[PDB]
Amino acid sequence: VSVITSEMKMELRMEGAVNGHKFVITGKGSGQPFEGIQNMDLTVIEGGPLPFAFDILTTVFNRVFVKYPEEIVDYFKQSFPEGYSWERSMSYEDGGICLATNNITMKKDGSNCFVYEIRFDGVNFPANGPVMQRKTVKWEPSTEKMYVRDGVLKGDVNMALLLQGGGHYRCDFRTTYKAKKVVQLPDYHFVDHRIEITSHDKDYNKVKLYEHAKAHSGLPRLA
Amino acid sequence: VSVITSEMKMELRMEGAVNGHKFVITGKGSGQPFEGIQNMDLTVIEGGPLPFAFDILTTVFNRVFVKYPEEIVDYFKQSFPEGYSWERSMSYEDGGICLATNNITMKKDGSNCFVYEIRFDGVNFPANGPVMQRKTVKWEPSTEKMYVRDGVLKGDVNMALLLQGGGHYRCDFRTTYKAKKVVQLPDYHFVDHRIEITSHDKDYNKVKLYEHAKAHSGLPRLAK
Ligand SMILES: [Mg+2]
Ligand SMILES: [Mg+2]
Ligand code: NA
Ligand code: NA
Repeated sequence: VSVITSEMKMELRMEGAVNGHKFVITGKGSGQPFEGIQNMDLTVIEGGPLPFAFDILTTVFNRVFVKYPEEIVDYFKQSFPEGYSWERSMSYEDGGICLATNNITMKKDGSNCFVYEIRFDGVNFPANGPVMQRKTVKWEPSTEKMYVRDGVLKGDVNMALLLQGGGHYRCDFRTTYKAKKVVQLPDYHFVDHRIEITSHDKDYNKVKLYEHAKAHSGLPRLA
Repeated sequence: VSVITSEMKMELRMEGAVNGHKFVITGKGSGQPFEGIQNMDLTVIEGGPLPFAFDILTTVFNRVFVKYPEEIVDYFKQSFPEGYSWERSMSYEDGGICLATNNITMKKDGSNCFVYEIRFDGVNFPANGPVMQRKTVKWEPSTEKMYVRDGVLKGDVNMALLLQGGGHYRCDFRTTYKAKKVVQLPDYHFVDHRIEITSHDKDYNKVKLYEHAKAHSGLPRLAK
């Protein structure tokens, strides 16, 4: 049985470092779990102005916000109220790499609100690279491949940051999702994503985010 | 000019998390920079008993402790007293991966003491893997390849953890060393290493570490 409802909020706190630069970011928002859409506002409270592209952080700021077809098992909506946590490695093509974790829980006061505890760490970003030089434009939409591995769920996705001077900067995501309780495991499937920074101030101390995501079973064999 | 001396101590604090498990470790020791040997004692002050193999942390607990021949430029001994920092990605063959940073400075009192500020983070280690199951024996000795890249120094090394059930568990290190001041840059070279946990209690809350390292320019082209 799922305790998820049509309108739910989320509050989060991210603590991290990129190339040794520490920072803390908090955020709050709301989303529609069954429609796979969500929005939130982020605030850099420590470490601002960030010397790296804010885009490397956006996919860290919850797969519960995915419209899952009735025929596909929803690993995430089943996990609450206890929740789940996830770990992820984000390997960029120029050697830069980031690791992140998010422990997601649900308030039991009936406020239909998620709480995220996030850690983000990145190293080896070249000084003249698009991340440290903040030359990224956005993440392109993507299709994450979901598959079970040793009782837990893995999600792999080929990501790409569109660059200001044109062209793309690739990053490979390897995420492991871990439900805090026993839930039904899904068969191999996909989750299409489209994340966007809808608004931000000059130094990205204030950022508005939006994401639309929908799960599916791939292209039908019949045209 | 180098301010490095024969006998120097080091104090450190490591804060980190592995698969979401937080921990804090402090340590203190002493070493001989010119001889490339050092020893230290570590204490887990938070997060114990660690649920993962302590070995994944040992190479994070200073390339100043390397015997450098006179012919090879020593990027590290040149950097002090200001010091240097390093960043590293440690990619294991089963998908597990750790990132670490170490900011190294020298005491402000002439006590010949280094101070390390360390952050360690690892994720994606399989529950049944040698790290989470603590089936590692030790790191095998290694040879790190040092090369300059965009004004800073890179060090890449093929590492391997000997496992209890025999066989090895490979990890590829990618380190970037950044001097806090302008120093002379070295030509491509190598640093041989041999790190070992010389003593530890049952749950590794207390650990004694030793490392011997020496730089060189590779095998001579002429045999004999
Ligand atoms: Mg922008
Ligand atoms: Mg042992
Ligand atoms: Na399914
Ligand atoms: Na040299």
